[PDB]
Amino acid sequence: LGGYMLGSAMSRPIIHFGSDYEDRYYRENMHRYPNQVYYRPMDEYSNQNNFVHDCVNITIKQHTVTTTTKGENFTETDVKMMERVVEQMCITQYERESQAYYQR
Repeated sequence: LGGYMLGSAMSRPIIHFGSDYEDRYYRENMHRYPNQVYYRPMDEYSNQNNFVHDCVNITIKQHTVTTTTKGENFTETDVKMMERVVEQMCITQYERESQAYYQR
């Protein structure tokens, strides 16, 4: 996992899991969860959600791998929480640079 750059940061979004505890558990700890995503400048092929799929996957996985070796045992919930958040971040990132392709 090289040959990629990291965009600006965006405000760690509070996707609701349907239970205030999951919301707050994340929230107080939201400093731990990622606030940026791996992307490219406009890429070469642009997509609604398939971009998000891989943009998320790589960013999610880059937590999941490292965290294991930084002595932080992350379970399905420490990933699935993050997943919704990284999905947002990749949506936001796509929409944030692709918007300005129509303003050049």
